[PDB]
Amino acid sequence: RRVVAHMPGDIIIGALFSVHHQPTVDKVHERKCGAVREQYGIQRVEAMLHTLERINSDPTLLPNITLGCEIRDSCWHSAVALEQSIEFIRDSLKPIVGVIGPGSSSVAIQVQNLLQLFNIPQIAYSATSMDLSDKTLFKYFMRVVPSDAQQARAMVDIVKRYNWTYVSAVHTEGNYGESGMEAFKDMSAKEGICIAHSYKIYSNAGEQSFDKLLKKLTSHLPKARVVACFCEGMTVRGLLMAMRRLGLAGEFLLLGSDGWADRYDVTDGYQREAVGGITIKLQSPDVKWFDDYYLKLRPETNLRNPWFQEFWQHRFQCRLEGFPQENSKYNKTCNSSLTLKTHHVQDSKMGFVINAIYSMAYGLHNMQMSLCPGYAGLCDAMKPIDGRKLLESLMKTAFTGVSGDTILFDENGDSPGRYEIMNFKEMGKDYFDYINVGSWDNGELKMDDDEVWSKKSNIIRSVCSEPCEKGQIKVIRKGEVSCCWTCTPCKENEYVFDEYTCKACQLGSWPTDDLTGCDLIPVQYLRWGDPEPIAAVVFACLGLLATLFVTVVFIIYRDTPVVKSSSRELCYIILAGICLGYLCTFCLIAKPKQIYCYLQRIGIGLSPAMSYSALVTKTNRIARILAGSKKKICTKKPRFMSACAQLVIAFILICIQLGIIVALFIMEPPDIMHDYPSIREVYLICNTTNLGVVAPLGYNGLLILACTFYAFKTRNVPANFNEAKYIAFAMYTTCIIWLAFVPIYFGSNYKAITMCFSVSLSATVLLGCMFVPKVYIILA
Amino acid sequence: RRVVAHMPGDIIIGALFSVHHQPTVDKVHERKCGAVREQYGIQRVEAMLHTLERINSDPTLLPNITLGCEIRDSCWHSAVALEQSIEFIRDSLKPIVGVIGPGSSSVAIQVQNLLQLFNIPQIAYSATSMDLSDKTLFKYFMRVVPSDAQQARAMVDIVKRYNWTYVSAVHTEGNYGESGMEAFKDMSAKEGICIAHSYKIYSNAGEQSFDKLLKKLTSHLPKARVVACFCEGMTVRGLLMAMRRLGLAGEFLLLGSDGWADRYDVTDGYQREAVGGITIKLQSPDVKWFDDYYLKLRPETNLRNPWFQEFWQHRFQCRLEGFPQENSKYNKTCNSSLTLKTHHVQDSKMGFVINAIYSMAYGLHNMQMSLCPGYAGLCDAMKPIDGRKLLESLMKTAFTGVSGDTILFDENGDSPGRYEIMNFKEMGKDYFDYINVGSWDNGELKMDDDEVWSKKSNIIRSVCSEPCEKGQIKVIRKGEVSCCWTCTPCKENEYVFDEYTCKACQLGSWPTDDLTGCDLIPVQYLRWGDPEPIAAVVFACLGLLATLFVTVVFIIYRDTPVVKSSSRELCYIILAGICLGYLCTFCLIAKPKQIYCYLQRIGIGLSPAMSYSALVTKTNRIARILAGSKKKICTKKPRFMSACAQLVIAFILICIQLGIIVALFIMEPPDIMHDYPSIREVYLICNTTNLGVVAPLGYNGLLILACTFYAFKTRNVPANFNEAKYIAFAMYTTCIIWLAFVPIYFGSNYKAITMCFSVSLSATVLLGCMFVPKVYIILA
Ligand SMILES: C[C@@H](NC(=O)c1ccc(C#Cc2cccc(F)c2)cn1)C(C)(C)O
Ligand SMILES: C[C@@H](NC(=O)c1ccc(C#Cc2cccc(F)c2)cn1)C(C)(C)O
Ligand SMILES: *[C@@H]1O[C@H](CO)[C@@H](O)[C@H](O)[C@H]1NC(C)=O
Ligand SMILES: *[C@@H]1O[C@H](CO)[C@@H](O)[C@H](O)[C@H]1NC(C)=O
Ligand SMILES: N[C@@H](Cn1oc(=O)[nH]c1=O)C(=O)O
Ligand SMILES: N[C@@H](Cn1oc(=O)[nH]c1=O)C(=O)O
Repeated sequence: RRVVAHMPGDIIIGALFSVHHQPTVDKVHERKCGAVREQYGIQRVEAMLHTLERINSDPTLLPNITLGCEIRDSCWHSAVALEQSIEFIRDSLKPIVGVIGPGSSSVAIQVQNLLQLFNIPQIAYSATSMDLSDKTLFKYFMRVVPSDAQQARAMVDIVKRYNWTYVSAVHTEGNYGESGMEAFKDMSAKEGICIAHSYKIYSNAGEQSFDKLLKKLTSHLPKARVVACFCEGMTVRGLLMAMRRLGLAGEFLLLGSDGWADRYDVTDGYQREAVGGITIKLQSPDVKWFDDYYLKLRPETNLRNPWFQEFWQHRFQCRLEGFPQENSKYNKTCNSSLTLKTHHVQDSKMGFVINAIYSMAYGLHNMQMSLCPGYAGLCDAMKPIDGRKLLESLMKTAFTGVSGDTILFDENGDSPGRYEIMNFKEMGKDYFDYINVGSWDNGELKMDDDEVWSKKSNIIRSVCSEPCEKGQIKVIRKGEVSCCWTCTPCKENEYVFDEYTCKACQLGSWPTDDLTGCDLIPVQYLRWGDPEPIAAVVFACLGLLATLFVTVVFIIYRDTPVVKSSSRELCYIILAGICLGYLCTFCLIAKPKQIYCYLQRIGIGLSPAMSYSALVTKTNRIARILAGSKKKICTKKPRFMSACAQLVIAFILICIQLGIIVALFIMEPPDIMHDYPSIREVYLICNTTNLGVVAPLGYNGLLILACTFYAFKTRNVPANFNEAKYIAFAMYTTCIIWLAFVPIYFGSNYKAITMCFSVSLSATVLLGCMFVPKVYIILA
Repeated sequence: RRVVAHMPGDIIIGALFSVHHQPTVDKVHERKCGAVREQYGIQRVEAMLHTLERINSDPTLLPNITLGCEIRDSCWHSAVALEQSIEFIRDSLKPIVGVIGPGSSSVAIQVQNLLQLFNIPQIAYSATSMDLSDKTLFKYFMRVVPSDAQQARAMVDIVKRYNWTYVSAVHTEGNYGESGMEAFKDMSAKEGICIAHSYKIYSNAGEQSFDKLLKKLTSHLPKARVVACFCEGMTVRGLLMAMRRLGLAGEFLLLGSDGWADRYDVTDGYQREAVGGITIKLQSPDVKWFDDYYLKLRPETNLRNPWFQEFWQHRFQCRLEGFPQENSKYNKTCNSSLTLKTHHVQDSKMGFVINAIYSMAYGLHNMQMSLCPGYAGLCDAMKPIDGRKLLESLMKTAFTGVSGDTILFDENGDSPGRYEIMNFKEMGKDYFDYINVGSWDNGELKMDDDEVWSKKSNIIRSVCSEPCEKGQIKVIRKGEVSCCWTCTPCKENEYVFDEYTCKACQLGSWPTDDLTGCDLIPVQYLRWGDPEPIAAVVFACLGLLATLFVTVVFIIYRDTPVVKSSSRELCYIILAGICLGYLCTFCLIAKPKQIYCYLQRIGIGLSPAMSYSALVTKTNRIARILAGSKKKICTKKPRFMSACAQLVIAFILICIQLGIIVALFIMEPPDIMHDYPSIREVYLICNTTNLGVVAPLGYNGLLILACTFYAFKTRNVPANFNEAKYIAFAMYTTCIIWLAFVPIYFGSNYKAITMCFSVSLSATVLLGCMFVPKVYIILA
């Protein structure tokens, strides 16, 4: 059988403290537990044994009745604790009216499942998992500490404050670890946090298991540099030992939990691997009277604690010769100068144990007051202490704890509590310590980012991918966790609306500077100004000046003998054609509008006919004068009427041209098209079809052929300075110029400027080859 | 307080059967159980009570000693079962040497946690969770059924066989449901399957909880029509009741598990909502000798079963007034005419219970034979039966079960087993039943897809997205479950490398049909055929005919005064230049090849330059001999240069042209560029560049300018048939022929046909306007 601590009293209160370490992986079946514990063992045992004495001494609490205890060792194991609980309830098969629950959540659950069948309230001081908050399954369970829902919140707040996204999760196999990690995973995946992989491991696992776990952790080392540990102290210690073994000294950031807290026994010897790690600790002020009592304990006088001799020998490596527990393993003896003061560290969860004991005592006191207000002691209506009544009294009892605050239980049996954020840092040389760097209280996460990471240099944030949101590059997530993405540029034609997809502008638009919204690229027109249009306007102006000068000379030299052979009316039509051609370019080089491109077409059509048809009829006559004279045998042939015939021949040729232009205008009406050659640029012009520029042009070319043919007939006939010869050069040059612009026209969409220049050149060639004699011959 | 079945014996075997239903959500704390169960209760109790008597009667098994029992009710609850186990082990604090474990996995775990402390082996018949396979925590636990890993595999196989990807998961709160659903999730999400959402719910949850669960399930109804239920019978029944209540009668296909199997008590009354459900059932042949004992049981004679009278009154709604149990609740009495034969259904797992009891008996037999081979009975070395020895003997025992096969335990305490796939179908009008449609045995899923869905119009597949392998249209996953994707068509330019990306080919290439891969664009070279090149070569042939005709006429009249005006050798290299220019056409329009690639270049370089050189060297003399004649003061220097030096002064600068063209040539070898004008088409051309084409052209232009200047010097001069004027006009028109094609060349693609036309035009205009006149009347 196992040894237990005893204390006589009227009412007996059970206890389950992990005096010894958890059984090793190979000694589980034998249910033998390992070395003695100081913080979790002897300290808590002494704390209870002294708190009971304090309660007994106090008259204002539980008067006239003394409180006893039966403290048993759980060895931090479910199997051992269940055995001890069976020993507790053996009498029910002095009764145990209540127990101070074990530290572990899984162990607490196992013990509660047995205790609830006998109506024995259980108060825990460190059991934290959310699973114990279910009063349907755990009616007789209370704790003086909050659930680990708040702890998971605090951890999520920590990971979100430092912009850690691609973290890794490790938790101890059990109930505390499982519940904690589930809650953390939920609240982390909710906001924006992603887990590379979740790993689980027993505390008492071998070296090989921890090595494999750390290899798996390092499999994501370059990216996931922060590990979320909902792990016990032994799990963290095993991780540190693995880090030491395989040569990791600070490329992980361990985010601890309540299990780690500020325990010095999890980092002793392996400090350098755990430096920089952040842990969450339940806030509990150090108890002073407990220290005053504890630091004066000696093995010689302290008999009521059965494990104290073993602990004394284990702490100061020595053998106590005078007592049965010699443990001759240790070499040296224990001199009478060893004190517990040296290297004394009180456990963090010391206030909670005293608070739990006080809560049980106050519950009993309240129930005793409520049952028999008159009698001072154990009234007859209590001797069979009813578990249900005690539970009901405990669920509503309130008192002032050792810390100074008021302790009360909510509907779920929990108690209010706040957390302290501690960062493991190196103070000096070969001197590490836990430093308080923040707190968490009902949602607010106060922190001190100056103490943690002295320099802005903060542990490379656990990010699965660098921010791809810079410019045109777009985010594409693969068939993996939706926190890292491939960063790809989508073509500049497109713009990014969603971070994960981009679309292009329809036909005539472009993305803005920010690549959020098309900008409808500006339309380019012919634009008065620009070198080539200015040259066109200059040429048009000079041409118009020449035309008006020639017209002036003609309307001054009306009926001069020299100008009598040519048809005066027909020459008027010639000048009209030339002037209209010169006006056509002025109309054409401009902003396209309905009004402008209504009459640019009639210009380009009518002018080269209104001149060239009249030239045809003029040359025809001047040939008929000579061609008819070749025979000179007998010709009563006034077939063609001097001018009468010539003018109507004109007014029919020009009118058929006008008819064809009007038809081509009617069937194809002019609109202001916004033709899009490329996605880059947008132009606007009036709709021209192939027909609209090939039919009138073809007809004009036919007139060119007619004039040239007739000019070749007449060639070098003696005339007034041989004007027919001038017509010869006129038509030769006109045909050459017409043939010259074919490539540039049917090559570049430079339709407008080439058309303008062609019309101007054709006009100036006539205005030159003709009238040149008329300007200086008559000048003579 | 709770009743117990008894049977006297030397060795007592415990049992835990769920005789009554699970305590209701209100009465959990009072641990008062529900109504009686037939399949899971009385039938199993009677099975044990009869199989023990069969074993006792058998002389070849457990000889000379009797086997007793102590059957207790667990009410399918962990709290009640723990109390009953405490009652079991109270004697250890006649001992119970071992128990036949409870049906539920969680309940089995709770019972085992207590039993392993007292070395009491536990054999389960329906516990299936994987958690019980861990011998570290459950050393004294064995099962005659396989773990639920195989069950999860079977379910994954079922969902894989029917294209189901986007399913929803439900599991019962507990250990069986949790382990099953975790295993299923792992092996489903691993391979190809998707889960819309995983839901958990307690079996004894209220109507409201089931309503909320079904609302959440319907929230994904259009896409996820298959529900994977790793749920108990009561959970499935609750789901069916919810479906009936909110009028959901065929939307879902429930995929059951061992909990459902082919139980008629989970679908009775609510058949119409469960039709078309597929369930997995552990194969176990019906035990024939059990029926012949069970069907003859009557309440009057069966006194050894404490629950039999209550069950009799519950099954046939009647009050057995005669007996202590009357339960007035049932109005009518029962005549002595009701038999268990009517509506008799033996449960699926009757074979497993009998096999477990036989396993325990055979274990005891083997251990007895090993301990004392000589004595037949309870030898003195066996009075304190050791649990460890019994466990060791049980872990290696093998025997023949009721079915006929051999029952043995592996290292983990499990047993081999095969699964049977059952389908809930409507056979006839007002008739439903389970139909065996498949099996699963060590990864082999033999199904019959004809009995289920007797057509091709099966259940709408639980798929989130239709197969989007439609040509290009890639898949884009939107952060949620891979399963659900949008469809974007990817650009013609590019093709699909994988399902999730589309990349473009090289600078010159096209994706093949159905965008599968990539191909090479055929090179469409400038064919010897085609519309334009045939005209070009016709023109070249006519030009060459002109050259040979002119050369012939020159050879006919060599020393005639009408020809002997200038150096006849100059008007030999003129024709040489013309011929070479015409040959440039033939050496240009062809397949771009190494040889032709320099031939064309040397042609275009030398020929026009060398022709115009000789024209220059003729015209300077013909101008200067009369330029000096204009003044003629003395000018008695007939030589100057003149004489036959003309040929030398032409040839030196022709060699200069050859030198410069060789200079351009040495930089660029006659290779072929694969010019890419657009993404769609690929062309090939010679290695000519801007620098390699603009220098010889520029030099030739300089010669053109020089010759034009000299032609302007001469123009109209009286000589033999007036050569100068015609050649001057020829050069004038040539100057602008050289300029017409410039825009459509330097920046174009058809720069071969343009060259072909330009050289021919320049050749005809230079020949037809230089020699033609001289040879027009060459006859005279
Ligand atoms: C560019 C194109 N040219 C023309 O489409 C065109 C149209 C009209 C004229 C003219 C004229 C003219 C002539 C004399 C007097 C006058 F007022 C006007 C020239 N070219 C082609 C034929 C390819 O060269
Ligand atoms: C098409 C192109 N023209 C030429 O690159 C080119 C090169 C050579 C000639 C010639 C010639 C010729 C002239 C007389 C006799 C003879 F044998 C050959 C014309 N154009 C550009 C510059 C755009 O005008
Ligand atoms: C974390 O949050 C954002 C991430 O860019 C940034 O504004 C902030 O400075 C980061 N760092 C800290 C210490 O908050
Ligand atoms: C989907 O099911 C069909 C038959 O129901 C069959 O082609 C195969 O099992 C599945 N399809 C594929 C592509 O595997
Ligand atoms: N809340 C923790 C308590 N605790 O865990 C440890 O590892 N030490 C310790 O005190 C748990 O539920 O286990
Ligand atoms: N397979 C279940 C057992 N079981 O659940 C039911 O609903 N019926 C039944 O036999 C388990 O492993 O706990």
